[PDB]
Amino acid sequence: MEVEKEFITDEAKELLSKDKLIQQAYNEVKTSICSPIWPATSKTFTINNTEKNCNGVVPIKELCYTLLEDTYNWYREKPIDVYKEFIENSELKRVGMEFETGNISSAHRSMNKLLLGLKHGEIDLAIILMPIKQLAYYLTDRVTNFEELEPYFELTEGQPFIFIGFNAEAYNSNVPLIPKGSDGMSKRSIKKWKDKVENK
Amino acid sequence: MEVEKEFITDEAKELLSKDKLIQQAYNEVKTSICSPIWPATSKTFTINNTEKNCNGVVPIKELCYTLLEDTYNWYREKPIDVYKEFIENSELKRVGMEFETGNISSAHRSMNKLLLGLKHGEIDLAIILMPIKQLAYYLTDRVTNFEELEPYFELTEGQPFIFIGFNAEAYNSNVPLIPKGSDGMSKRSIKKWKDKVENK
Repeated sequence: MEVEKEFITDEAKELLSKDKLIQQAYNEVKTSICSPIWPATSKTFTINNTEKNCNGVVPIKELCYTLLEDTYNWYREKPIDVYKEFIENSELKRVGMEFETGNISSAHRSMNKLLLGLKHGEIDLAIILMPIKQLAYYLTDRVTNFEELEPYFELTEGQPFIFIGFNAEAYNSNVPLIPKGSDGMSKRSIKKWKDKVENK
Repeated sequence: MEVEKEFITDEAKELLSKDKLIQQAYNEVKTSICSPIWPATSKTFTINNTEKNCNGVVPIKELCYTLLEDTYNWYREKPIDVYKEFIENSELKRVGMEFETGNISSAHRSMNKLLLGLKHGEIDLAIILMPIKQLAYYLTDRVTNFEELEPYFELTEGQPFIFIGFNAEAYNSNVPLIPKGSDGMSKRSIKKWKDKVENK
């Protein structure tokens, strides 16, 4: 998968350029979102482009969260979806991230949830992942996209915040469809997918 | 109807205490939300309390917006629901307001929409109206409430923002139910209701 667009506030830029461990959490997020491949036998992520809204997006989020959890030791649910916690220079630091699979109103609620966590000092950096419009077009109906929330990234200024817009590497009607729903893929299937991603 | 809870940022407080015409727009909003009465023959607002979620809320919003429009010369749709525009000391000033009838995610999107309008200088003050939890309990299923959005009022600090939580004056199972939906009441019915509210 590719990171095609990215928005980083000035405060996140300063924080990344001076905090190694925060820079690391961010690197792990970028890697977990670039790593998905499809089909599982492949080394690129190709999305089936037969019709609008034909693919699910939840399986992608589950895969992403699983890599962070299993490979990178991130925790799930703080109610921030996933976060990394660690001591650095005698201080506990937390990074929070959410992968948006809901509609635009959902994305607003998610952004504000992180913004409040930041204001209260519960997290030191917030990251949101969203598919860009081009990809979202072939993803399930509900799902919002990076460009739709973009006019509002400005509301995070003054706080360490990063928005990442991902895209598939290719679009073809010759690969299978990604299943829809929370149960689109079992944990056994996500873990098998994760292994292929990691060559195991 | 009663204004039972209210949140005003420090910046709204300063602005109200030094800008007469903004103070006036605010007074007109408070009056339009206190004015609803039910049934139409009554002088208080009594809400039917037979079951949870039995009453509609959209008719109340339509009535409120109609008083502001017809009696107070506010405009509808700028896409801020209603706003008042006026020249004061050789400057164009705008006040924007939204009456929340959607769910909590909706309320977040609405708050952010106003927050961005404020940052860009498109409006000078933002106001949001929401029913308090006690009332919301007897309102339609979708509708969010003041207390649910409350933890987030803090995100508006630094900007002129006001949140108003309204309540019915009485709860009784002997009055009729307020119809649900956008078409719950025709414009003829809302205007007839408005006249009773205004004694005409």
